[PDB]
Amino acid sequence: PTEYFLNTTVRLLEYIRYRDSNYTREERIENLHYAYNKAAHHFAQPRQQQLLKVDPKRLQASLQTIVGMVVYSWAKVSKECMADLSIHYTYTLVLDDSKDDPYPTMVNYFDDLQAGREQAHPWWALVNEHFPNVLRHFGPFCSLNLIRSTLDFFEGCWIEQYNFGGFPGSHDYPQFLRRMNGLGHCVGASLWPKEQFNERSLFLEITSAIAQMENWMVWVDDLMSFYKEFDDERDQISLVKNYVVSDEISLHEALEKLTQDTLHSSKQMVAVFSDKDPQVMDTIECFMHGYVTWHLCDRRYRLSEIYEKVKEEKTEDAQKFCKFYEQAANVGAVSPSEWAYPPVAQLANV
Amino acid sequence: MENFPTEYFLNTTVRLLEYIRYRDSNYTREERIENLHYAYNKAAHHFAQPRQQQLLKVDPKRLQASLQTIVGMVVYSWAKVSKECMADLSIHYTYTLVLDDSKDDPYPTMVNYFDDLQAGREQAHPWWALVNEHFPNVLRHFGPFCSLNLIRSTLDFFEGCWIEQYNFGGFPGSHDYPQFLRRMNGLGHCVGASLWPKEQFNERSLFLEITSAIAQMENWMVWVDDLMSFYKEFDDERDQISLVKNYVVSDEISLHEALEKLTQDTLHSSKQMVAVFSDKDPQVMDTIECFMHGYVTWHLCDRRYRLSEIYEKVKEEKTEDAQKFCKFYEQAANVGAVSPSEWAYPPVAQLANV
Ligand SMILES: [Mg+2]
Ligand SMILES: [Mg+2]
Repeated sequence: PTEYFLNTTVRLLEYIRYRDSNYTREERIENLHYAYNKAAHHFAQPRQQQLLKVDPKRLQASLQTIVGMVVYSWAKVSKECMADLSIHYTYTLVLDDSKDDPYPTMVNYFDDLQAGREQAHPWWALVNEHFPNVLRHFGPFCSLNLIRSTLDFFEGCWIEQYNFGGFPGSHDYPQFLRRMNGLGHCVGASLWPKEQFNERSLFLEITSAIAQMENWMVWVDDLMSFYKEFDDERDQISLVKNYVVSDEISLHEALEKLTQDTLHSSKQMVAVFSDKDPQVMDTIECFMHGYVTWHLCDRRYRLSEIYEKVKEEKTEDAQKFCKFYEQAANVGAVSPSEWAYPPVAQLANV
Repeated sequence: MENFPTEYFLNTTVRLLEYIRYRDSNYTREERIENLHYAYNKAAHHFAQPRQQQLLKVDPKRLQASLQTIVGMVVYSWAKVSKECMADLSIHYTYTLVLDDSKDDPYPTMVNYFDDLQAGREQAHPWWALVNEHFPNVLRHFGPFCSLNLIRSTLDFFEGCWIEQYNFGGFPGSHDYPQFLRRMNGLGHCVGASLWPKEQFNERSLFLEITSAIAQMENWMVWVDDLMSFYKEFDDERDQISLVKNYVVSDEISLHEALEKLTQDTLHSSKQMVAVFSDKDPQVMDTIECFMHGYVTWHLCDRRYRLSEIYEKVKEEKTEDAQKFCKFYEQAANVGAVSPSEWAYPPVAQLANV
C-alpha cells in the first residue's frame, strides 16, 4: 500500500518515453469495436458455448479486458489481426481462471496430437482449432514462437493450480514459473505481422525483441499489478510473492528487485532498439506506452483508486504521476457502451 | 587473455565438486559396462534402420561419435532408471545432438508446421518426422506432466538450433539475449523431467518437488556444461557463440568478467540444489545427486572436453586446488574410464550396411 509507486512509475514512463499512446479517441473506439465485435461473435457460437465452461458475466469481462489490452498495445497491426489476437489472448485468460485438473485430459496428449485426433482437454480442442486464424498473420518463425509460448502457458496454469510459491532457497523457481505463464514469446512475436514485417529480413531484430520484450512485458505487468494483488490476496502466488517465499526476503526487498529489473529492462530496450529499423522501434514503442495506458485504465487494476489521493500533492513523485495518469484517461478511459456491444450472452442467445 | 586461466578454472571446478559432494558410488564399472552396451546396442540398431538412414543426413563417423557420447552421458547420469529408459533417452538425446550438424534453413519446412501437426500429416522437416515418430518410446516411461515438459523442451530446442544458424551473439546492450538463447537450446526441462520415470516416481504426489527440480536442474545443467566446456572452446575459433561468448558481446564485458558471471551462477546453483533437496524425499535427492555426479564424471571422462589435458598438466604440483582436482579426476576415471571396445559395438555403419 506504499507510495513508492511514484518514483517507480515516473522513472518507468520517462524511461520508455510515455508520451501517451498512438491513437485518437475516434481511432481507439474504431479498433475496440471491430475487435470486440468479431471476438464477441466467435465466443457466442454453440460449439464455443459448450466446450468453454465459463461464467457468462466473467467471459464478458475477460473479453473486454483483453480487447483493451490488444487494441491499446498492438497499435500498428491490422483490424483483423487485433481481433484474432483478442480471441487467442481471451482463451488464455479464461484458462488462467480454471480450476479443472489438466492431468486426466493430458494423459494421451502426444498420441492424439501426432495422430490428428481432437484433444481430450476442451480448451486445447478450441484453441488449436482456432489457432490458424492467429497464425495466418505470421511467418513460420513467429508462428513457432506463438505455438511454444501457448504450450508453455498451459503448463504454467497447470503448475499455478498447486498454488505453490516455491521451496525456501529454490531461487530459480520464481522466474521459472513467471516465464512459463507469461506468454512472453507469444506477445513478443505477435508484434510482427508478416503483412508489414519481413521475418527473414528482420530475423535478428525480431529475435532480440522476443528475448527483451518477454521480460519487459511480464515485469511491468507484475509491477502495475502490485496495488491489485494485495488489497485482496486470496492465498495468491505471484512473482513478487514467490520471491519472498523462495529468496526468503521481505515484501519491500521483493518489490524492489522487480522494480530494479523493470527499469534496467526499459533502459536496455531503448539503448538497443533506439537506432534500429525505425518501423521496429515504432511498434516496440507503441506497445510499451499502450501496455502502460491499458494498465492505468482497465478496471482489473483499480489504478483509479490512487488518483485523487495524490492529485492534491506538490512533489516530484505524486505530481509527475497524475500528469501522466490523466493522459491515460484522455484516450484510455473509454466507456464500454461505446464499443463492447451487444453482450456475448446476447449473441449466444439468438 | 591469450592464456587459459588454469588456476582460476581449477579452483572453481573443485569448489563445484565439493559443493555437490562428489564421491564414490554403489554404481560399479561392471554395471556401467552392462548399461553402456545395452543402451548403445538398442540405439545403434535404431539408427541403422533404412528409414532412419535415409532421412537423418549425418556423416556416419560423426553419427557414431555422437551416439557414443550421448549413451555415456545418459547411462552415467540417469543411473537410477531402467535399462530400457536409458536406451530410449539415448536415441532422443542423440537426435537433438545431431540436429546441431544441420545448416539447412528450417524456414521452408516450417511454413505448414501447425496445420500439418493439427491434421496429423507427417512433418515436412525430416528431423521432426523421425523425432515425433519415435517420441512415444521415450514418453511411455513418463506421466502426462513430465511428458509435456519433454515435448516443450524439444520444441524449444528446435527453435534454438534455428536461431543458432545465424551465428548471432546478441546486439550490444541486449542483456537478456544470452540466457534466453541458452535456455532455448539447453533442453533444461527435457533433462529435468526425464529424471522421473513413472515406474519409480509419482508426479501427482511429488509434483512440487519434481517441478522445483526441473526449474533448478535447468540452470545447473546448462551452466555446469558451459563451465566444464570452457576449456575445449577457449581456443576453438569455429565455435563463435556460447553463453560466455555472448555475455561478452551482449553485456559488453570482458571474457574474464563473463567467465566470472558463469562461475558465480554455477556455484550458487550448486549450493542451492543441495540446500533445497537434502531434506526432501530420499529417492528424489538420490536421483538428483546421481545426475550431478554422473554429469560431472561424464564431462571428465569423455575425450570431447579434453580435460585430461588440464590433468596431465598439473598432475605434478603441490598447490591445493591442483591436488584436489586430480584426486577428483582420478576418482572419476576409475569408474568412468571405460574403453569403447567393451560396449560400443558393432558400429552403426556395419549394422546399417547389413
Ligand atoms: Mg492462474
Ligand atoms: Mg558453443
